[PDB]
Amino acid sequence: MNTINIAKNDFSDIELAAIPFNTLADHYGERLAREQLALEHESYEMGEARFRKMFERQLKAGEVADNAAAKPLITTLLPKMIARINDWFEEVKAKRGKRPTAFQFLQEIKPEAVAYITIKTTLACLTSADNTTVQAVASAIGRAIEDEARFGRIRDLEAKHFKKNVEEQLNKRVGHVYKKAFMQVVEADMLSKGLLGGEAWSSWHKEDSIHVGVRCIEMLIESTGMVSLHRQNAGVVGQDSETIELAPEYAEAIATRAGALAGISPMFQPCVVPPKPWTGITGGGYWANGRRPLALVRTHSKKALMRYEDVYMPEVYKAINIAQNTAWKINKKVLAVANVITKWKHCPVEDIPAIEALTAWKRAAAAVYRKDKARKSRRISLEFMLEQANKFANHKAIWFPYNMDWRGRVYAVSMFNPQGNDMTKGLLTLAKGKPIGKEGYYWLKIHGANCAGVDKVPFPERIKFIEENHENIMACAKSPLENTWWAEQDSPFCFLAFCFEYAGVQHHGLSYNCSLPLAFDGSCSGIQHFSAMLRDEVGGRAVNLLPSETVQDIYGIVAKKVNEILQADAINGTDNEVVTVTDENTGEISEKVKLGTKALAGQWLAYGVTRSVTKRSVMTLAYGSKEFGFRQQVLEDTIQPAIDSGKGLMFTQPNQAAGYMAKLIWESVSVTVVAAVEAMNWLKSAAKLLAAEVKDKKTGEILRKRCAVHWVTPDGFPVWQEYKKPIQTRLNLMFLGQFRDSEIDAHKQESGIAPNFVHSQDGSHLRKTVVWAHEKYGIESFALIHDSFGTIPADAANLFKAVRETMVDTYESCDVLADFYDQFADQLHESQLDKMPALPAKGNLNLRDILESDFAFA
DNA sequence: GAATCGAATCGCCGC
RNA sequence: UGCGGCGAU
DNA sequence: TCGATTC
Ligand SMILES: Nc1ncnc2c1ncn2[C@@H]1O[C@H](COP(=O)(O)OP(=O)(O)OP(=O)(O)O)[C@@H](O)[C@H]1O
Ligand SMILES: [Mg+2]
Repeated sequence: MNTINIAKNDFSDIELAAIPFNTLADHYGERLAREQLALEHESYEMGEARFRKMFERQLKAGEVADNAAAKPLITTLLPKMIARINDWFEEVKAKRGKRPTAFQFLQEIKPEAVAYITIKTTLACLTSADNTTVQAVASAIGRAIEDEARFGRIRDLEAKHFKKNVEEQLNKRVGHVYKKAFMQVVEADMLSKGLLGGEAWSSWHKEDSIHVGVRCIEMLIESTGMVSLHRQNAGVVGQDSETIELAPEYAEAIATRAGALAGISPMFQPCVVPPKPWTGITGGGYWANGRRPLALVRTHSKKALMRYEDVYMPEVYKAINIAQNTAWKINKKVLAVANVITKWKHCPVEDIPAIEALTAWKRAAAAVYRKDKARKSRRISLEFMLEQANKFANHKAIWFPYNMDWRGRVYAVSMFNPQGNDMTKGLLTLAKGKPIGKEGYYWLKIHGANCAGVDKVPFPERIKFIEENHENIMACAKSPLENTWWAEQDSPFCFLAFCFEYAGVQHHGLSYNCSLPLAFDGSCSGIQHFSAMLRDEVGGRAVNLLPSETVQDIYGIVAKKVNEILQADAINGTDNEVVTVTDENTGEISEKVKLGTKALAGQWLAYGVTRSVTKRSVMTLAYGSKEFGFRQQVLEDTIQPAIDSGKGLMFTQPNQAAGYMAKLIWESVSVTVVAAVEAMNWLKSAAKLLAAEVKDKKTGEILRKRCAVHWVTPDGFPVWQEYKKPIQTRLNLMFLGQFRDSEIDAHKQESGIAPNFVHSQDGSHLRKTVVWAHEKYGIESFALIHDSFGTIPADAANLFKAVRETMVDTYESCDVLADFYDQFADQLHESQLDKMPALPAKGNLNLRDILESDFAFA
C-alpha cells in the first residue's frame, strides 16, 4: 500500500558514518571521500527509485503478488488456504441436500491452483480496481478460475505430450490477453483432431462465476485473516452492498518488506577513487557501510559464502585488488561520435547504406515479433550506457570494483563496466598510459586489425591490412561522421577507438602517450585448458596452443573433417530405405522414406558446408553439447535459414539432414579435441558418483548421502558445486508460477561439473596472469573479460608474455585432474570404486611450446 | 522397475 | 525462482 | 541416441 522511505535514516548514514569516511579520507583525501560517498549514496537512492517505480507498475496492473514483497506472505498463507478449501469439500460431501453452486466448479481445477488464483486476484482487485465490492472480486476470481480450468485440461490430460510443443509458443506470448488468445487457437486446433476428447468447453454463465469466488473469499476469510467482510446499508433492499478490505496488518507487512527491499537493491555506479581493497569476504569494492555490502564471491546462499572466510587465498585477494586499481577514463572522442549517431539511428550500426506455406508466414511473424522485442530491449540498454558514459566523461579517472562468481571468474560490479558490449568497451579506455614506442605501435595495429575482423590471418598480414588501409583509418579519425568505414567493421566502436590512437601516432610520433587497452583474446578457452591438462598435441594445435604455420580455425578444421566424411559417404554410403513410422497420439501407421548416408551426403555437399555450419557446435562443446544438441543447432542455424532464403531445396527432409550432420560434427570434434571429450566425461562420471545416494535394495537405509563436488584452483580459490532442487513447484497457464536442508539435484551436478571446472581453471589463469604481469613486469592497468587480457600498448608485449608463462607454470606444477581426484576419493562408497573411470592418459604436448605460440593469445 | 525426461556462468530490461 | 527479450564470455 | 531420474 504505502511504503516507507528508507532514505531518510538509512541512506543518510553512508554519507555521515565517520569510520568509512576516515578510512577513505586517509587514503585519498577528505574531498574525494565526500564525492565517492555521495555517489554511493546516489547509487542506493537510484536503486530505491527503481524499486518504487516497478512496484507502482505492478500495483496498477494487479501484479502485486508477483512482487517480492508479497511473496513471503503468500508462502505462509497457501497451506492454510488449501486446507480450508480441501476440508470444505469433505463437509459438502457429507451434508445432504443439493450441493452448492460452487462445489462442482471448484473440483476441476487443482485445489492449490484455487488457493493462489484467489489470493492473487483478491489483492489485484483490492490494490488496483477501486471497486472493493464482494461481487467484483468474487466474479474476477471465477473468470480466472475458469480460465485455468478450461485451458488447463490442454496442459493436464488430453494433450500433455502435445503440450510440450505449444508450451514454448505460449511462453513467447506477451500479456495475459495474448496468452489466452493463443490458447483459443490451440483449443480449436486439437478439437479438430479430436484430441481433447471431442468435448468443447461450455462457458460458465456470469452467475456461477460470482458464486465460485464468493465461496472462495469465504474460504479465504475462514482460513486466514487476509480480508475482512463488510456490509453497507444493510436492510435497504436497493442499497445493500458488501465490500471486502485488506487486513491492515498484512498491507503493513508488504509495505515494510517493500521498503526493506528498496534499500537493498542499488544501482552500482563506477568509483571516483580507487576501490576499497578486499581484505575479507564482504565490504570490499565500495567504501561505505551500505545495506547491501559487496560479497567477494557471488553465492546463491549465504552459507556457500561463509566457507570463504576460513580459506587462506593470498594470491586470489591480490589479483582482484590489482584489477580494481586499474584506472579507466571515458574515451571522449568516441563519446562525441556516439552522442550524435545514436540520435539518428536506433542502433548506430544496424543499417548502413553500403554498395509448409502456412508455417512459413507464421515463422516470419514470430521473427518480426522477436525482432520488435529485440530492438526495444537493445535500445534501452544503449541509452543507459551512454548516460553513464556522459556522466563520468569529465573525470580524470574512474575505477571499477571487482568480485567473482561461485567458480572464480572475475566480474566488474558497476552496471557500466569494461566487460560490456562493443560500444561500452569503446567508450571506456585506460587512464594511465605510457609512450607507445615501436613495440606498442605494432600491437596497436594488431589490435586494430582484430577490431576489423582480421584475426584469422597471421600477424604480418594483420600489419599489412592496417598499413594498406592507412588513408581510410586516417579519414575515419579526422571525420568519423563523414567516413562510415569504421562503422562497417566487426567491432565498430572499438575499431574507431583504434583509429584515433592510430592517427595520434602519425601526428605525434612514437613518443605519443597511448592509454588504449589492447585486448588479447584466447581462441577457445575450455578446449585450450582441457588440452593443457591432458597434453593433447592435436587438440592444442587446433586451438593455437602450439606454434602453428598460421592461425588455426577449429571450426574450419572440423568443417574439413565432416567434408571428408561427406565425400566418402557420397560414394560408399547407405542407400535409402522405407520405414514404418507412427505418431502415437494419432495412431496412424504410414510409410516414409529414410535417406541413407549416400543421399544425405549429396544434399549437404550441394549446400556447401563451411566453418559456419560447425561453428556454434564447437563453441558449445565445453558447455556440454554433444550429438543431440548439435542436431537442434544445425537445424535453426543453417537449414532453417536456407529454406527461408530460397536455398534448402536440397534438404527434402530437414530433420534427417540435421541428425546426419549432428552425427558428422560429433565424430569430427571427438577426434579433433580428444582431451576435451575425455576430460568432461571423467568429471561427469565423478560428479555422478558423488551426487548419488547409495542404498542396498535389501537394506534400504542410505549408506551414503548426496555428496556435493569440491575442488581448489591452482591459485588457491576453493569452489563448492552443490546444485539443489526444490521439492514442490506449481505452474499456472495464464498467471505466474509460484512456489509452495534441500536435496542435491544429481542432474544439474553432472550437467554443470565440466563447464564450471574449466571455468574455474580459466579464472585462476586470469587471476594468476594479473599478478604475474603486475609483479614480474610493471603492468598496472588491466582489461579483463574472462577470455581476454588487455593493457596499454607499452605494456602489451609484456602482457602477451605473462599470459603465456602463467599457463605453462600452472600445468607444469599442478595436475588439476589428479588433485581433483584427491578431493573426492575418500567420499566414494566401496561399491562405487569399480565403476569410477581412471584418469585420462597424458599426451605428447610440450607446454613450453605455448610460450612461442603467436595465436594462443592467452 | 518399467516408464519418462534431459539434451555453463554473469549482468540488464520486461512480465 | 520461473518466463520473455538483450548483452558478456 | 542414450542412459540417468521418476513415475
Ligand atoms: N565464449 C563464448 N561462448 C559462447 N558463445 C559465445 C562466446 N563468445 C561469443 N559467443 C557468441 O557467438 C556469436 C558470435 O560469434 P563470434 O564472432 O564471437 O565467434 P568467434 O569465436 O570469434 O569466431 P569467428 O571469428 O570465426 O566468427 C554470438 O552469438 C555470441 O553471443
Ligand atoms: Mg571473430
